[PDB]
Amino acid sequence: PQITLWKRPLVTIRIGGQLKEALLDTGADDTVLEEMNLPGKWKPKMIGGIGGFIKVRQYDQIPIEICGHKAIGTVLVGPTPVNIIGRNLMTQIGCTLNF
Amino acid sequence: PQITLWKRPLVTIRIGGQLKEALLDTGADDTVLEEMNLPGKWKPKMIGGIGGFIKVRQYDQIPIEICGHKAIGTVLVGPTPVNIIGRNLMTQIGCTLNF
Ligand SMILES: CC(C)CN(C[C@@H](O)[C@H](Cc1ccccc1)NC(=O)O[C@H]1CO[C@H]2OCC[C@H]21)S(=O)(=O)c1ccc(N)cc1
Repeated sequence: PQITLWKRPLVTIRIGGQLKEALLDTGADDTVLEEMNLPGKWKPKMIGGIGGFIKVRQYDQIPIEICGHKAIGTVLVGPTPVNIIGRNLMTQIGCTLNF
Repeated sequence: PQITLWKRPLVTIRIGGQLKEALLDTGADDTVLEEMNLPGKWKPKMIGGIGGFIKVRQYDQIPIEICGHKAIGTVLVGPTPVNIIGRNLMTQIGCTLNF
């Protein structure tokens, strides 16, 4: 689809058979989701945002379906103000900015 | 143009005598620029992201040129680590997300 920006670009995602709302975030290198359980091994990591650094759990090769478009990649789980889909996954689903 | 998300979507913006590199950021409601001493009335605000909040100065009706495209609107100014072009000005230069 084409998504305009007068409203937040919130989309429904599917991850582990759960439906969640996430923000398509072109300013985010990484995908960061609110606290949730994901299976498999994870690595402790730290990332920085506008307000400082947080601790996250890094899960690799996680499938997420974003508006029915399939991605498989790295998901960070931790204290984010909102679920955000970053460039790592937006690139996989073919997302570009256009003006 | 079409801006790839393989890399951070940095573009050149102008605000007065200053040329800056700024992210086209769909996850940012409002434009926030690195510390600079703009003229005019402003109001204090706190904006929040990953890591917590920063204090900013909200200036209204500030003209900014984004890759040659004219915009005018709210510009938040404060100790952000990166210059961010938010939705408020992206809409004005015709910017959509597409996949
Ligand atoms: C988290 C969002 C809901 C809001 N953020 C915009 C976001 O695009 C920032 C924009 C951003 C970018 C770099 C540094 C600080 C903020 N990105 C960000 O935190 O991404 C993190 C996840 O991937 C990593 O890559 C970049 C930092 C990490 S925000 O910067 O906090 C923000 C909040 C409010 C406004 N008005 C403007 C910006």
